[PDB]
Amino acid sequence: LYFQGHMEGVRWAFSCGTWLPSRAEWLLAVRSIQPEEKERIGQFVFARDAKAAMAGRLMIRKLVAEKLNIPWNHIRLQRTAKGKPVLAKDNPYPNFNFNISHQGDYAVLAAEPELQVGIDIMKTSFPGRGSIPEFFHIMKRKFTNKEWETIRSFKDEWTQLDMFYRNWALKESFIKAIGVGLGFELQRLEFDLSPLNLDIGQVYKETRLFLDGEEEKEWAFEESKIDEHHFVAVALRKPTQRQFTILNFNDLMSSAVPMTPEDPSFWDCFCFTEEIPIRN
Ligand SMILES: CC(C)(COP(=O)(O)OP(=O)(O)OC[C@H]1O[C@@H](n2cnc3c(N)ncnc32)[C@H](O)[C@@H]1OP(=O)(O)O)[C@@H](O)C(=O)NCCC(=O)NCCS
Ligand SMILES: [Cl-]
Ligand SMILES: [Mg+2]
Repeated sequence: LYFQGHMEGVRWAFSCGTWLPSRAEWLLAVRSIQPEEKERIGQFVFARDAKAAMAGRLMIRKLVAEKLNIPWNHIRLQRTAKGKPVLAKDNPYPNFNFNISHQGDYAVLAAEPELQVGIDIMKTSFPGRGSIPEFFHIMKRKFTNKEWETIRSFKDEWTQLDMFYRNWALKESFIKAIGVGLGFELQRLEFDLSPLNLDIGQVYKETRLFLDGEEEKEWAFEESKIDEHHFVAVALRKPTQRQFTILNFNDLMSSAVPMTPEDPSFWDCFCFTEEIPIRN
């Protein structure tokens, strides 16, 4: 009917872990977000967390600005009672919605014009305390009997770890899609992971979810490895390229404009993990 573009699904990542902005670039970014979000970021103790959260905000603003054609300074983002970022009530889309996650060295965003969307990123890391088996026993309540049988079916304990983190990202993607936050009973959610082995450079779409013991055929999941050690899961509730495009700071700043005045307190106020021994 109209001479107009139609939004497709968006899959974007940003390497916040290797982002090293100058001071002017950091402070410009701080100016380009909402005041209450800026306040929230100014209270993180560590730089890597401030950087991750900043990246998430800028990705969400670039999304709305460029896919909904709303001036950056006119984007009004809100949060549900359970913390979930949402776009304030009226674009022309049936169910425009978006979700981010930030873990290890990356921020990731998924968005969709109609499908309800959730995302999680997890990095495989050896346990901070105790053996792998002790970790699995501490974490027992998060996964069902059948999910544990799959996780523990590999001979290699590290492969079991990968599989643990993959199943975690999958469940958290579902939970984030529906916005319930904390307290969802994880025993209710049973994923049947397929295929068993994932390589870099493909999106995989065969995993299925059973909720309260019945297959939820209206939900689909996309799984990929952004690198050898980071797993991403997108959950979607009812010509497609679904690989994540990795953006840089310049791309985050493409439609950005300052919204608050420059704030020098936001420079030189964070700790860095390089200053301490990583333990736990
Ligand atoms: C926020 C939550 C969903 C996950 O926290 P997390 O893993 O530390 O955070 P992630 O980086 O993956 O995602 C955080 C982002 O989600 C968004 N978010 C916040 N609340 C949300 C909610 N209730 N629903 C969906 N997204 C939400 C925010 O944009 C947040 O980024 P920000 O803090 O920079 O604003 C938290 O509610 C939670 O841990 N509950 C689920 C626990 C769970 O069941 N885990 C799976 C175990 S197998
Ligand atoms: Cl913001
Ligand atoms: Mg998470």
